[PDB]
Amino acid sequence: ELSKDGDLIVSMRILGKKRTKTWHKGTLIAIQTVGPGKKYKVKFDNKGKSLLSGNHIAYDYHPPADKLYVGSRVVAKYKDGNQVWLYAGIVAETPNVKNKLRFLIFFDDGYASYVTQSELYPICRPLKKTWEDIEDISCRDFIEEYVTAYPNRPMVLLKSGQLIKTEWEGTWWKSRVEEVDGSLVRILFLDDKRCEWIYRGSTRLEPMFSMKTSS
Amino acid sequence: ELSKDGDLIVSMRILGKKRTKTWHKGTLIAIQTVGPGKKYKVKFDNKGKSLLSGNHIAYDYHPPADKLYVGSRVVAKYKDGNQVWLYAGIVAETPNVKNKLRFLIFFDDGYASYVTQSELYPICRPLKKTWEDIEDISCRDFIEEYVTAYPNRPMVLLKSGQLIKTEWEGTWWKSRVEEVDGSLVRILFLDDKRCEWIYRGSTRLEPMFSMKTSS
Ligand SMILES: CN1C[C@H](Nc2nc3cc[nH]c3c(=O)n2C)C[C@H](c2ccc(OCc3ccccc3)cc2)C1
Ligand SMILES: CN1C[C@H](Nc2nc3cc[nH]c3c(=O)n2C)C[C@H](c2ccc(OCc3ccccc3)cc2)C1
Repeated sequence: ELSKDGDLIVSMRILGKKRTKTWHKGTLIAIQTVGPGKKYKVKFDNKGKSLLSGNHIAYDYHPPADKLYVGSRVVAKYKDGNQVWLYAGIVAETPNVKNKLRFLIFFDDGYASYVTQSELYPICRPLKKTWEDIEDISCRDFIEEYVTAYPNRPMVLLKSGQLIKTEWEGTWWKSRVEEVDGSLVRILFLDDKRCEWIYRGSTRLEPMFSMKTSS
Repeated sequence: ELSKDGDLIVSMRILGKKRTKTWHKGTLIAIQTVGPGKKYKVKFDNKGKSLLSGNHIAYDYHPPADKLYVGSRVVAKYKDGNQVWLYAGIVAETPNVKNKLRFLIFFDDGYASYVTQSELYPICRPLKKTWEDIEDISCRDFIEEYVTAYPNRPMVLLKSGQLIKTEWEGTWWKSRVEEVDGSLVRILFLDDKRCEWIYRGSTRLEPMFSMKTSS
């Protein structure tokens, strides 16, 4: 019965992670010391309840930009064009001139986007190695390499109109570069017209795959 | 050790459910008896492998319409911005005049959409009570009630431009009916301009939340 743990305190507003892997607002209604660490009981605003580890709760405020760094464990807004969801990720880039003063987020499922400071929430008790709670092993391993090598970031230069092969579902596909935005490129898959924003250091882009397998 | 279980045959193309709850093409590489039933080993096209229950694999073909019914357990195409994913659900409506010859799908996460016959795949070994493998209990219970009562479906009649309260994250929001499509309405949330398709029998729509209470 930990009524408090640092600035965590029962009755506070909080975000908690659900089994959809999206994050939702609620109230912290209990803290319990249990075996090695602590667990946080959240009552979500839709009345659901969950007992969560400290890396599965986030503060209901936007961190000051000067408290974030490459590797920071965050919850960020994800937008499909009509709906908005909150999903966990890693800060891959902080605001700078070339990225038009945005944060690049690497989400736990492998997606990447640029967001603003007002679209982020800090996870309360992230693991010492921030990537170690990423479920997708290929994503986890990529983040570990990326944060460890930062700022050494191999990327490929692409231009609008350029024709390249892009990976999807374990095979290569004919694709076209539609647009470049900072460290991201918008790829059109020519066969079925899906579009995707992809990190320019991703080995899903054949030139990066190659530039990295160049022997 | 089996090479065949009915028309599940080692080497066949298949869809398998991953931990993202999306479904992905692969090959059936093994059939194993483990404990009381069978498991199906799938090698995904990206070379990952999973040992899956029969309700977590689907055939890689579109079922004949008129072999689908209300309650059928299916995998359906979902549009996520400019991306397309496969996700499990239940058939809520079969093609008719009112729905412009489409299938209404109630997805396992509570979303609903109309799809065509070429956007569906049949799950290989669904449970006889097909909803019983839905993880979200509120969703599971809704589907059980819906299928049991079908065709008797309380729904509210809405028209484009109508202003109503719609529930989201446990509170009620000023919203507007933008469009009616069969048993779905497209709701604009006026505060933040999110848009969402919602079933006209959902108690997230204030008028339905009251029609139900009135009964
Ligand atoms: C960050 N990811 C992004 C993902 N998109 C995406 N990922 C990748 C990866 C490589 N490429 C791409 C790509 O192109 N995209 C477009 C959608 C994903 C998501 C997950 C659950 C959910 O659940 C919604 C929900 C439903 C019911 C109740 C609560 C929540 C909604 C969205 C979040
Ligand atoms: C069917 N549901 C629909 C859901 N949308 C949605 N649901 C609800 C529920 C009430 N309302 C709404 C609403 O408005 N929406 C818009 C997105 C959800 C999804 C899940 C995972 C995923 O993962 C993508 C992925 C990423 C990396 C690797 C593999 C896969 C992509 C999409 C699927």
